[PDB]
Amino acid sequence: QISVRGLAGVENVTELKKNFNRHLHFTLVKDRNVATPRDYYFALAHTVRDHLVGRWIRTQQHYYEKDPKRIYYLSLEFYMGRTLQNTMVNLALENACDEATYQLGLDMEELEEIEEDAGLGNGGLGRLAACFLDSMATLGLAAYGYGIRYEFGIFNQKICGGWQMEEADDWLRYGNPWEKARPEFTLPVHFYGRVEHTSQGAKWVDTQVVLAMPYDTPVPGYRNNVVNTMRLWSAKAPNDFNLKDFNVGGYIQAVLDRNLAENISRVLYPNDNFFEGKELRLKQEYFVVAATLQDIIRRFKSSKFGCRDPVRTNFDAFPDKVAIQLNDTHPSLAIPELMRVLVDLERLDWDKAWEVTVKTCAYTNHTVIPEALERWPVHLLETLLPRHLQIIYEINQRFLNRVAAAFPGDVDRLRRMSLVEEGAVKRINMAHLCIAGSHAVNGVARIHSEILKKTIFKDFYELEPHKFQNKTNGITPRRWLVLCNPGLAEIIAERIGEEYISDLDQLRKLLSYVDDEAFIRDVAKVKQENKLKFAAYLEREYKVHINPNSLFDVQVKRIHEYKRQLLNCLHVITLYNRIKKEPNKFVVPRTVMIGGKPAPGYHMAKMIIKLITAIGDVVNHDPVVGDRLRVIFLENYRVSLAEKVIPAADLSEQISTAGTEASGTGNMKFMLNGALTIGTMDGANVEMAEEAGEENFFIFGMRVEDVDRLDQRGYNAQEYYDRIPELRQIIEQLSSGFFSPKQPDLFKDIVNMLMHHDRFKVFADYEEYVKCQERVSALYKNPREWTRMVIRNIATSGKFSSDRTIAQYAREIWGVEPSRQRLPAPDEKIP
Amino acid sequence: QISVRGLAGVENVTELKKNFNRHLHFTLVKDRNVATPRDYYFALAHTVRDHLVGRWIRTQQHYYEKDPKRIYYLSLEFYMGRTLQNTMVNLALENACDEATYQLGLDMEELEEIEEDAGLGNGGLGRLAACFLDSMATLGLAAYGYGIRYEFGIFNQKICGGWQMEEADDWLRYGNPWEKARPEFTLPVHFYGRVEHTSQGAKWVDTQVVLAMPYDTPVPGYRNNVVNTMRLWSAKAPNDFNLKDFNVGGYIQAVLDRNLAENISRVLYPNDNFFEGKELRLKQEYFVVAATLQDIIRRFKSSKFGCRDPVRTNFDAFPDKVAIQLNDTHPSLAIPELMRVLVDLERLDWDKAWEVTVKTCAYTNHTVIPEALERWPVHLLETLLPRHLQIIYEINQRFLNRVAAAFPGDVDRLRRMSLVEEGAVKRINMAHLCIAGSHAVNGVARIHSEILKKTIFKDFYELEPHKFQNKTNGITPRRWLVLCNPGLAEIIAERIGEEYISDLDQLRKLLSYVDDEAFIRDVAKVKQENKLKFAAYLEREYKVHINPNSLFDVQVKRIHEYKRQLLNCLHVITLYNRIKKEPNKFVVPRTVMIGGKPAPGYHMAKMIIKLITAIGDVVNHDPVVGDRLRVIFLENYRVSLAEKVIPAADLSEQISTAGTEASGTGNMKFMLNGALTIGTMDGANVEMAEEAGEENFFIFGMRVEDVDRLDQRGYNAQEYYDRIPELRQIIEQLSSGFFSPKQPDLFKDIVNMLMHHDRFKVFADYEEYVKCQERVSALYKNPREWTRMVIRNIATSGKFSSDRTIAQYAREIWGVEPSRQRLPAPDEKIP
Ligand SMILES: *Cc1c(COP(=O)(O)O)cnc(C)c1O
Ligand SMILES: *Cc1c(COP(=O)(O)O)cnc(C)c1O
Ligand SMILES: OC[C@@H]1[C@@H](O)[C@H](O)[C@@H](O)c2nnnn21
Ligand SMILES: OC[C@@H]1[C@@H](O)[C@H](O)[C@@H](O)c2nnnn21
Repeated sequence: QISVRGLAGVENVTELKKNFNRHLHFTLVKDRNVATPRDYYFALAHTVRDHLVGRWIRTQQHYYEKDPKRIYYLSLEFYMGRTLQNTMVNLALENACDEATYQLGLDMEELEEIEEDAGLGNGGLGRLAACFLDSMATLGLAAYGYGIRYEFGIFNQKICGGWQMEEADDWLRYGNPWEKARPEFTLPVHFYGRVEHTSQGAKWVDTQVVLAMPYDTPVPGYRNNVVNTMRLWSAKAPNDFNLKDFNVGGYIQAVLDRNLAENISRVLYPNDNFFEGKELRLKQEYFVVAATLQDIIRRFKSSKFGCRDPVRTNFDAFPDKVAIQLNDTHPSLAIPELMRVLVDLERLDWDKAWEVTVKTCAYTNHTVIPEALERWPVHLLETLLPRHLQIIYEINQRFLNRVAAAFPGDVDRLRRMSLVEEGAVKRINMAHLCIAGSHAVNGVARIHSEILKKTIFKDFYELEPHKFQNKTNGITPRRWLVLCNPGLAEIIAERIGEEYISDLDQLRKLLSYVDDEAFIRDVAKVKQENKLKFAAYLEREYKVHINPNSLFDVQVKRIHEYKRQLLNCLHVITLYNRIKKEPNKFVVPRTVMIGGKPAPGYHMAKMIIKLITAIGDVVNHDPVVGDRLRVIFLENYRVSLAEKVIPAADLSEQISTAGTEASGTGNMKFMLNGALTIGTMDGANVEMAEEAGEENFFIFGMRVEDVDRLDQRGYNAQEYYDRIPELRQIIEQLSSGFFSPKQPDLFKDIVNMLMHHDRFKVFADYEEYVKCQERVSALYKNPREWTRMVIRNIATSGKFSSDRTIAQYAREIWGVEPSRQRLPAPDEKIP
Repeated sequence: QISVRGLAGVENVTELKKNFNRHLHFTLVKDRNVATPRDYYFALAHTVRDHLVGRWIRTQQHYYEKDPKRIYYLSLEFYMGRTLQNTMVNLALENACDEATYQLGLDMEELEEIEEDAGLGNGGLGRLAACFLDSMATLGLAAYGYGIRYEFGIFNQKICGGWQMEEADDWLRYGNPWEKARPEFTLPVHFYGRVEHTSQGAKWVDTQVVLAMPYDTPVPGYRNNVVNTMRLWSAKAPNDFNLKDFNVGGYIQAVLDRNLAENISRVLYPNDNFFEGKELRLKQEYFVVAATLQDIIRRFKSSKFGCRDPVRTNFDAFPDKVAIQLNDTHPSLAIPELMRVLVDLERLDWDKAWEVTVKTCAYTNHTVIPEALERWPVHLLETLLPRHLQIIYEINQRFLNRVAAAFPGDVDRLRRMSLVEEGAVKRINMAHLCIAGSHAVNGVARIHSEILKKTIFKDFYELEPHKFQNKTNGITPRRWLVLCNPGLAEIIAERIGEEYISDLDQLRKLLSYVDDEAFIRDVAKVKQENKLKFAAYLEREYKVHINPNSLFDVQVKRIHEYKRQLLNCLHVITLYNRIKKEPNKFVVPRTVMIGGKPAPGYHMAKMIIKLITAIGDVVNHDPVVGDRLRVIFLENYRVSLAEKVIPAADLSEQISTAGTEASGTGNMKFMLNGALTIGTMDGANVEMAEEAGEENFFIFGMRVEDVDRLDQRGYNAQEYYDRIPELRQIIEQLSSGFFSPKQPDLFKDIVNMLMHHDRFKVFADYEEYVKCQERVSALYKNPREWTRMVIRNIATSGKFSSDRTIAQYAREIWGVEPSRQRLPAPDEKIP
């Protein structure tokens, strides 16, 4: 066998080679003698896409005949990655396409590397939305993902001289085989304008019009013939006023200025956990909300209502036919917008319209760090969206009256709960708009949802306890096991079968093989094969050598002070310093690989990439160190690079200050792929250690209590400097130019910060972190017992499947039951 | 029979219905129950496009194995119109697709109306280039059309309140089924920068880079299996410097500013016979030249040279493998650019490089009116293209030295011939660069090429007589007979066969039926059927009724003072005035239809559209006139509207002041479609009257001699005003608000101009024009004898085929022999 990537059947390997040669000639208009690997990749992309249009068309007509409650997942980010392999996995096409291209004389693997990632996300948030869409289609949900088809996704990172250089991601330069533009369904979105209060309504008048044109991408569930839809809006100028708001300027200039309306979907904002209050961002937020709500209401007005049902467009059943989920506060304008359409256009009374709005909306909060929070200045909302500010003031008015009635006399509560923040500039607090206008609010890991109830939304929890929930994040076992680690999925499937791919709790059955000797050597063999293949990819695409027999220590995630790549840096420098001190003493060899992108304006995260490259500069060229220690910055980290490094890791760094990483999902990916975790009791590390047992994890540090104790006291970093010689030695190395010789003051900003303004108190966890790291090296030395802990982690990772998450969203927030029932075939059909 | 639009064969009607249902499902991802006519149009467009990719691939590999001399036709305009029907005509698919969609229950005609015109031209020039491409593919020439893929072609004209309103032509909103993007073949184009003169060369340094990405459209010859290529460049920003010319500005802003480089192909300049010296226009001109020349040289470096031939890249054979034709001076920078690449990059000596450049280039001049002429200010060329200005100064230097040697002492000649014009601003005269750097210069009709030799390029003709040629324009019989007038092509084909479609001189054989009674009634019957169908289309898409039993008097062309829609206006007002004077006197009924677009800044042409609508306002609502006279402005005139009005015309207006319309091609279209011509002895009207006999035409007016006599004297329009009461009456009607009641001064600008600054002396031809118009009404009254003159014109129109024009370009300028040999089948094949 190759692996169990499906059957390579006789009629179907021949079917696929026929269609591959059809598309190269008819679609690509190339012949075999001028086709490059890229043309061969497109011939394949088109042949696999033909296998899901049958199922797409019949999944959509099915939701039309039966009319289930529809789930609208609204996100400004969807981080899909590449879609050829994933689509072959979900349709069971992967071995038939492997044989078929083999017979055509091509390497499928070589062609899969040609696909550009769809990079429409920054990281965690965007990828949670792509893992969610996979699980909704796998669980038979009538679900729709909605977002912006950005033409430039997250920048490609280049390192020049150790510094990040950002360059535009032109992911569409060659085309996207997977979208279907739907210009028939373009919709108008209004901006600026003013409100006339006339007789039987307010009206929004003298608005600028932008057209939202849809592009649909298919989302296939795993082996069940459901193919749901991701619809992504693109901005288009009208050809009228963007031209005929006549009377000199210039004709050519009017046409060139069209790219003013079309700039709304041009580029993703490259910030992860940081709010920039730019007008273009708010235009992006209103545009995906306005266009999506029109499409939603349009579908509901057909339903079985636009036939009969009671007969009246009674929006009373709108919540029993519509669930819209808000992915963070970025689509929060869906609350005042659903109100506007219903009061202003459909003419419902306010209070009916408000009951229908809270009953269909639900809000997911993703972080508690204050600079991530949206607080949009009122003059901005006032200019651009004047009806919506009025609706926000009226919602506020009425909500604070409920607070006043329940907490009579508590005047500080009222100022603390207001959706309107007074101050220098007044602002609207979008998270407050979202708790007031949603029937459910949830965090993303059990400790983060407890921190919401206890600290940041405590007033809101005391008011309406029944709204706050938890739904711990997950990861999809299809890309994150079966696709990136087929060998591990194989050796698992040999022992327990293939039903675990859509039932990840079945992995508990591996616990019976924790003492099976053939299993332990197999598990250790695929990890070694992954390490060898990544070690190779590295000299191929990017390198000057590494050693596959070392511990692969990796921390790959966005560069932030709260995720503390700096604490990892302090640990690498220690290791170096100890082996400069005792050169001929044995130490377990490590390749520590750190990678991630910094948002362009985040000066400290840019300085941290520069420190990591400066350490590898020194460490990787010291001869006394030899191959005992290598430090590597993993360039342009993205979804496809994660599918290559996470199978190859031995140790996962999940080192954020307790209370700052709300969940994390990279931690989950590493746990089902055979890495052991070194982490703090933060986010979902706590539920993972509870699932594997704390003995099967390396936890260290401060807990949330201890962080708050320290903050009661006052964190003084000099106390640590003064008491720990190894820590002291490192800072004066940074401070004197040991690591930056030509530019000795270069790192003074990291030193000054760590010493005087460290928000994430890197020094407080340093002692217990280098002690915990001594413990993992000790165990790496006992291969057999490292692999049995690995086994304890894999067999215990099934809780962290996004199928478990989506089934709890479905039941406890959406009111819909998941299915795992194969939809009636693909079978051809024309009606 | 339906007509002879090919066979509707059994295996092939079934082949086409299979493929139509394949594309609607697999390409369009629609099913029969949600498909609109537009989806049905795309299913068809894709099924007919599959039939020419076989022939395209094998026509191109054929020119590769046999390696003929290649003809590069460089134009900034290609006015293609719609391409579904035209492609069905050239592949003999039209009746099989008619039966196939009929069986599917659809009307092909209804779907053909859904296609948007490719409007990448202003009129005459752009359409001559589309008629040329058809004839080169029909004559087996290895020819390539090269231009800019503008994303906005010529604006769509809207009339509000009688005024033209321009709106952006978003022809690509729904997609173009016919192009194939070729992003693999993107090429760099450089701008700005500076020149370093270093040791063994000048170098062009610190340039801004724009990428030219190609899009190929197929050009099928008529029924010969040749499918040539039209390649159209699109501008794309690099993702490097258009981003990493680093150091603050803003990351988002850098990505948004990409549409600064991409504005180069955004919109066609909407000016016909008028030069605007805007920097964006010159960027458009360099960009199609730079990118095209790279592709040209790239193809030549493979040829049989990049194998062996002598062995050295001896550019000596470049003229024997390459012909590049300059369509007007818009690609004139192809001369200094071919020099730059050869001296600066390929390191040929100047004089070898100059001999190779003049021997491969040829220039077509299209007009003598002075404001149409390109004279680019030197500070513009100096900034943007500094190497090329140096090369232009060196070419000038050397050319004037040849003039000095031949005309010793003639110092005025030298200042008159210079490519550099001194004055207020120095300018480069692009037409002079083109005669100096081309081995052939030609005009477009016999009198226009005589006017070039006698007036505008007289000095150049005395210097190098052997360069000046004539190549009278033509029209393609495939769109302009067979496609727009199938009934006329039928009744012709009944009598003489179908070989005339690629041999239009065979139409002379209709002269034997000028007295055949069945033929005369047939010819009269298709004209009546065309008139009925256009009269219908009109109430459908646009109307409030016309009478098909009147003479259809039409003048449809761009609005210009030289084409004199104003003289036609004077004639309509006369007719009205005479029948207000004698109400109960019979006059032959006329529907006079005038249509065309005005360039946006051309205030007088905009005022002329407004006069025409103001006349129809009055005339079409006078009850005394009844249906004896209707005046209609034919909105948004373009290629597809021409295919509908020109079959339906009885009389063609070709009324420009002698010496101003260099050729005209609308005049030709009307002559093979059964309209009689009222015209002056201008452009190609002279060769048409010479071909049908002046008895078979209505010529009037001043000849060129008489225009110059009048200009020797001094044209005084008041002399006409004073002597012709009917003319006098009209001007005081204009002047008093008879035609503009609420705004009595509205037309004072037309009056003031006609009276004091008429360049095209509208009043001098007025008497002989209304007398000639009395003669055509007299003959319309004798139906039998109108149709025998019509017959004398049709049978005599074969000279005016673009197949005759291209065969004289081929033989007398390009050095290649036309073929009419069917290329070896389409037959499948994979190598
Ligand atoms: C999963 C993923 C993330 C999230 O990882 P965390 O460690 O939770 O921050 C970010 N980026 C990429 C490319 C990922 O695949
Ligand atoms: C052929 C054509 C022209 C040229 O007509 P002239 O009468 O020579 O000016 C212009 N516009 C359209 C749409 C045409 O088809
Ligand atoms: O919920 C998905 C991820 C969480 O796992 C991260 O911990 C948190 O920082 C975040 N912010 N936005 N999206 N996310
Ligand atoms: O050659 C094609 C046509 C001629 O027929 C016109 O008479 C002339 O005004 C023109 N200018 N540019 N292109 N053209």
